[PDB]
Amino acid sequence: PRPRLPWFLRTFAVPIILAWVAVVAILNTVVPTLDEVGEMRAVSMAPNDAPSTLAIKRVGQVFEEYDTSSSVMIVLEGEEPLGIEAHAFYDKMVADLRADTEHVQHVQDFWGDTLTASGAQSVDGKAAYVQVYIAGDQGESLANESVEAVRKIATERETPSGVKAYVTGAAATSADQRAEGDASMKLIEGVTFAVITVMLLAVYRSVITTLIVLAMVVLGLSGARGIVAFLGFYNVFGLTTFATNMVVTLAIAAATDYAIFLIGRYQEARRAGEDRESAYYTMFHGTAHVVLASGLTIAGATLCLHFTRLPYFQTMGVPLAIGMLIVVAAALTAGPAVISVVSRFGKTLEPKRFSRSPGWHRVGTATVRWPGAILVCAVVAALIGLLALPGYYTTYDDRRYLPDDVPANVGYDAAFRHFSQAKMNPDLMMVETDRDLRNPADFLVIDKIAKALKNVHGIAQVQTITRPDGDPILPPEAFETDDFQRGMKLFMSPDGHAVRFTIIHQGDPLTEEGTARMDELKVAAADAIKGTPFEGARIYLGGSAATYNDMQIGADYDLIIVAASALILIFIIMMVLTRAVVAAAVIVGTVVLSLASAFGLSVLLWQHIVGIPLHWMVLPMSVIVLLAVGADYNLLLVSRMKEEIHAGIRTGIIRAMVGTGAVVTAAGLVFAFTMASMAVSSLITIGQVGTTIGLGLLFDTLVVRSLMTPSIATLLGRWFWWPQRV
Repeated sequence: PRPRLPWFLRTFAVPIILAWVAVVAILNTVVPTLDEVGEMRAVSMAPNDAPSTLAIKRVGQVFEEYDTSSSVMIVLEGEEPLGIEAHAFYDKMVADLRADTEHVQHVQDFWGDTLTASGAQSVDGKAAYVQVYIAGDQGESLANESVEAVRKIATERETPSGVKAYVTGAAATSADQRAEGDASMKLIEGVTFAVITVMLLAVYRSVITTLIVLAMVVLGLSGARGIVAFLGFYNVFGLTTFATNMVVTLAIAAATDYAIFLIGRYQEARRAGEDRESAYYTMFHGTAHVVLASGLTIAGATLCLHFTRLPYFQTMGVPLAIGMLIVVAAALTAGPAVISVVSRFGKTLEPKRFSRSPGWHRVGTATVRWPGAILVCAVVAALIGLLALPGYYTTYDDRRYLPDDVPANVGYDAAFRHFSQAKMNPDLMMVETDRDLRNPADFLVIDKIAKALKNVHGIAQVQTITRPDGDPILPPEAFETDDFQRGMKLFMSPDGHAVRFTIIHQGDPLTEEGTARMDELKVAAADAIKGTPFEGARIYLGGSAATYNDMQIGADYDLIIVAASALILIFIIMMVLTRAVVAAAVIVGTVVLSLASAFGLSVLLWQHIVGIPLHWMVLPMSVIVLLAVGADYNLLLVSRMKEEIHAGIRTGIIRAMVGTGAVVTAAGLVFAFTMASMAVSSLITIGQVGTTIGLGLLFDTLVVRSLMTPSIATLLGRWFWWPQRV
């Protein structure tokens, strides 16, 4: 009277294993490697409706210069002040850049014209910079290719002695970030596998069992990689560095956890005295639903990213869910098949300890005897991490999160050695009318607008037609001058319908004060256009500061939406499986409390020890994984409690603690260490995400699963399983 599903998985184990291996091999061989697919299918990091991107694109369209939103700055640095040779080299480089229309779309030559030459040259005179609008939006593969082409054009040429060109900028930073993440993914995988091997040898103390678990992990990881790369290659969805790295790490960790659960339950059945066939059937009956529910929870939590606004999270959503589904399918079908096939030979999967752990029994007895005090202590420990909130802050520049030898970092270092960050991050503001503004009164009004913008606090320079370098030059004889005509061509649209101001903020515009300055600039422009024929003009404001403001707004909204959706979906899944509202609520609440400790530990590790503030993407990525895995562990505990409750509530809790003590502890340690192994990446954002998830899962395994959940269960008693009667 064996159930049909485990019987089928056991009788046809060899065909199932062969089919899984063949499918995974086909997926990997037919389509290129995941790194190449991610490079080809990289997506822009800014939403198409972002105000900054729209403003920059509108400026490009109006002036008939470009249709992109990505600009890289080429900085010429010299050991001696630049002169005739440097100018000739710069002119040749500009001509070559303009020749390559495939990648370069516009070159804002300001050092060339004597009208704005002083603006583009450093105070010491040993350096200069030129902005280049390149094809493709920041982040996508076309932008990376354009950055590489610009860098090749600038560096690979005959340069004057002591003069070097560096291609810095936000687009270059994103390209180098993607390159570093893709490069470090291999090292992440290697270190993760080494850590997993060490942990498995420690847990099982058997080389054969470790090899079996490693084989299952390799199968699951390879399947997830193959399907993700296959779908990405055929343009089903976009991919990012974070998406690929998290797919790989989560696949490895989830496969290892599922294998640990199955093998631990099988070995517990063996220790109970059941034969190998009966042990396998007991293992399946006791862990198949738990593994399926845990995988569905992880997949749904990851899929919740798909309903965000920022392109990175949204593009990360679907691939993670698909990969988790593949890992679960492999674990529930190839898992038991491998276990049966292996256990049919010698003393392979038979346990070596053949003894119980008095520590877990003692912990269970203590938790049952004194639930209130243990619960209070666990809650206090979880909420201690809230102390990191007052000191918590984030930065948006990615220079800190990349290695110094990175070309973008070298360019930024040279620029900051010779220029200020405000100049390297100018803010563009276009005022567009439906008439021609090439009349002296309109120029007076434009100068008034520029003065209004300068009056705003933290506004260092306002370059425009009336202020080519920020210093004002108005008879028509001024118009008759050729330099004024060139300035009009540079700062006004070909038809004269629009005028663009370049605003350099005092200090650093990439701050909260910078956002306030942006808002005040919009207000000042609106005030200036009042009462003038410019009243109907539309105002667009783009740049690095506006882009980072949009990123901040999107990050906040995405964090809120992701947290809410993940909580609701996980609660629904746990309610469906456990058939108890109170149990699911307890699981979700305990993991939510663990989240605060996770955040506190991560902030303490990175801000106050390493010295690098958490990236603006770490928390939304880490929240879903922490919630899913903590819910899975509490689900294991609750499921075993439901199985053992027939002997009594407290006796059932103690038996659940004993049975699922070592297995879930080993699984949690393995998952936490696999996540923490991402810290080896050169990209520091991925390391922060991995360390945050690892710390959170360590706290959940040590405190939440062991103490908080059993204490809450004991205190609730019969009400823990409401509404179903016990």
